[PDB]
Amino acid sequence: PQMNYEEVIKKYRGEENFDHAAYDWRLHSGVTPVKDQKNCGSAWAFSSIGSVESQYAIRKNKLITLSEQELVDCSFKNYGCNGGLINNAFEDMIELGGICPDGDYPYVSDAPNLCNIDRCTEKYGIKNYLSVPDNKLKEALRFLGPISISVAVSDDFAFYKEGIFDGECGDQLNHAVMLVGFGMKEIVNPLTKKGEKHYYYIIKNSWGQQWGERGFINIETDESGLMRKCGLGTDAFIPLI
Ligand SMILES: O=C(/C=C/c1ccc2c(c1)OCO2)c1cccc([N+](=O)[O-])c1
Repeated sequence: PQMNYEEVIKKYRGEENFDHAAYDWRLHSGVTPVKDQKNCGSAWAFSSIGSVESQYAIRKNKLITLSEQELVDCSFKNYGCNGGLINNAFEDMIELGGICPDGDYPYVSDAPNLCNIDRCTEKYGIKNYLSVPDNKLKEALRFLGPISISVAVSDDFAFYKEGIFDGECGDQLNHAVMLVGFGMKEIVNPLTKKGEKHYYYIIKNSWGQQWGERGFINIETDESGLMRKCGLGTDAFIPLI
């Protein structure tokens, strides 16, 4: 079973209020390096692993890079390079008794590979995972950390280079990414000649560092963070170590 969000957020937030404007885990030792999935539909493994890596960095100040390949090979609830679910991934991490660091189990993508849970002496596990309600993404980011989220990607998304992306959404939820924070940029309109506050979510994508902004993409949101473009965060899970 998963955990109750309201019971967990009471524990990590308390009564403490926060700034809805800008916050980014990359600046507070909460975001591990950007990785790549070449010719493989294993985003589900990159998105969930990365969230675990983040929790070790946040809760234990332990930078550990874990094996997506072990998840691709050994996650039996999911279909490696054919697609999977973030929650099933977390269920299988618990069942497997954790994952080997990617130093002991490297990523070989679509290349055929067999599952071997004994590639290392010490595995890195999780206690459980939590489902984040679509209206509490900004609060969950701020007090719990980076979230494994689903998103609907369009071909325009693959052509993203910099700034904030909007209005080019996929037909269905096809990709798994990590929500690493939120921000705001005040921009004076060239027409009205008046200043406007432009809020955005900061997302970590597993398409290498050559993609977008150092492997990251900023997506338009509002001050509240209720605005979820391309169904971002429809599926929102955060592991707890
Ligand atoms: O795994 C993918 C490829 C992503 C990708 C990699 C490099 C790129 C790119 C997209 O655009 C430019 O360079 C990918 C993602 C979503 C859907 C499908 N699919 O055809 O079923 C493949």
